Parts: sequence; C-alpha cells; structure tokens
Amino acid sequence: MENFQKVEKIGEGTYGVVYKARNKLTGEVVALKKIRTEGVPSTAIREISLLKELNHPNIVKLLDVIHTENKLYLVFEFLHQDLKKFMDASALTGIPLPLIKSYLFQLLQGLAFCHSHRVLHRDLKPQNLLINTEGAIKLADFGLARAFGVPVRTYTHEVVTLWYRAPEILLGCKYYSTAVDIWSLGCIFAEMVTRRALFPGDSEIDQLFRIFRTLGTPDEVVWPGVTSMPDYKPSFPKWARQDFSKVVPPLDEDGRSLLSQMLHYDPNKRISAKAALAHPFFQDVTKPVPHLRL
Ligand SMILES: NC(=O)c1cc([N+](=O)[O-])c(N2CCOCC2)cc1NCc1cnc(N)nc1
Repeated sequence: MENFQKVEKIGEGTYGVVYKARNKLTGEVVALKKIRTEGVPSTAIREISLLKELNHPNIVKLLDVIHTENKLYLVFEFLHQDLKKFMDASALTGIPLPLIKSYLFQLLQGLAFCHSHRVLHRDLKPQNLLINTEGAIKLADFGLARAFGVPVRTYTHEVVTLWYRAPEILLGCKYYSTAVDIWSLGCIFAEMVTRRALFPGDSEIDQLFRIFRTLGTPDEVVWPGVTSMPDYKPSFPKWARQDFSKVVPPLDEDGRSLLSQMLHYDPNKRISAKAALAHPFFQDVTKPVPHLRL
C-alpha cells in the first residue's frame, strides 16, 4: 500500500500475494496479505474482523483488516520461517524428537484455544505453521476458510494441497467439526517424525484411497454413518488396516498411541485438542530452540 514499504515478497498465498512490509509510521515489520471478485462480501469482512479478537501466543496475530479502495488486505504479525521450509532444511537429520514434541504441544494449545471459541482452521498444513528463533510455533490463517472458502487452485493457479484433508471432508460432509483440524495436525505430526508426507494424494480420490490403504477402508463398525456419506460409494475397494509400528517408525508407543487417536475415522471419536494435551506423550515435554539460519 502507501503506509507500508514492501520489503520483499514472502510468497504466493492461497488467496493472494503475501509481502513482508514495514509500517512506515510505527516501524513495525509485518506480513501483508492481498486477498482476491466484485466488491468483497460484507459478510466476510464482519467475520474476519471478528478474528482480531482471537489472540493467543500460538496464533499468528491479525493486526488489521483493510477494505478501502475495494480491495482486501490483512495485516499479520511476521515470523521468519514456516514449518514446510524448516522440515525441508531438516530432512537430512530430521527434527529432534524433543522439538517435534514441543511444536505439537504448542500447536495443540493453539487449537484448544481457537476451538474453545468455536473457530476452526479447516486447512492446516506445514506452510501455515510459522516459527521463530525462540522455539515458538504459531498457527496462521485460522478462520479464513470459513470467510473465503478453500479453492481448488490459488490465485496463481497452483493446486491447493489435499494431503492434510480429513476424510469426512473428502466424503462430502457439509458440516465440519473441530475434528478436521486434529486430523490435519496428526498428518503433520507423522510427517515431522518420518520426514515424508503421510498421505500425499494428487486428486481427491487418490487422497481418500491413500488414507484407506493405510488405515483400512472404513465401515459402519469403525465409523457409524459412513456408508451414508454424500460421496461414499459401495464400490470403494476394501483395504485392510496397517499396523502403526509400520506407519511412523520409529516413534515410541506414547507417540503412536496419540497419533492413532488423532487419526480415528469417526470425527466424534477423534481426540480433542484439550484431551490430547493431557496425553502421556507430553509427560516429558520441553521447549528446545531450533537451529534457525536466517
Ligand atoms: N505471517 C507471516 O510472517 C507469514 C505469512 C505467510 N503467509 O501469509 O502465507 C507465509 N507464507 C508461507 C509459505 O507460503 C508463502 C507465504 C509466511 C510467513 N512467514 C514465514 C516466512 C517468512 N519469510 C519467508 N521467506 N518464508 C516464510
């Protein structure tokens, strides 16, 4: 804009370009997101504005919402790195378990907070989990999906990833629950441990079938109501469930136990963020600092 000197393009967001910028008047450095098209839904602005009050140490702070000139800009707290990039950079040796645990623990605290205020993310992924040199990790873009919806392609035509999508969404459920975020976080947890995406689908059916091939094709015993879902087909192949010891080796039993609860098929059975914070996996949790080269 005019009150902000663009320092650099941080990246291409799912809704528009994102710039690192300096507030010319207060000198603060922030992240500036330009969102998408003929006027901007007034319903969206009321909803987004509401998010300015959703403040927590593990949630990227929304500093301002600007509509003027009939364009939509969101100003956010700035963090130097995202988890996707950090994982790529840690691929050779992997992120130390104490750091994975600390990150998961903080992420769950952030989810527990938003969920307690009835705000869902809906599109969690490594790219929107931001980290700093102090060992903190924060969730970015909470609540935006509800306001703008999640597109197939971003403004740049890039394909939005389906890797972290909960199965109830893939099966066509119209109503999402907080459980969809726990699923996504479980997939990210598995990816930090193994250094390979858990379910890297490249289409909705491929994503769904990758889940089925690992966790078993769901049925009425494990997921009451599943055969009645909108996109469920009796013709889906029936795959047997695999053992977790084979899915996220060499994670220990506390870790495997927690992950299994975060990946339950039935959204109602899936562990809540609050209950996950009490899981024995976090008994020895600590707050290490990452080796961050900026
Ligand atoms: N709020 C923020 O500070 C922030 C926002 C977004 N965003 O609004 O999307 C973002 N993206 C994540 C990857 O997709 C591109 C944009 C990254 C951010 N920060 C970490 C970071 C800073 N610089 C560089 N080069 N890479 C990462």
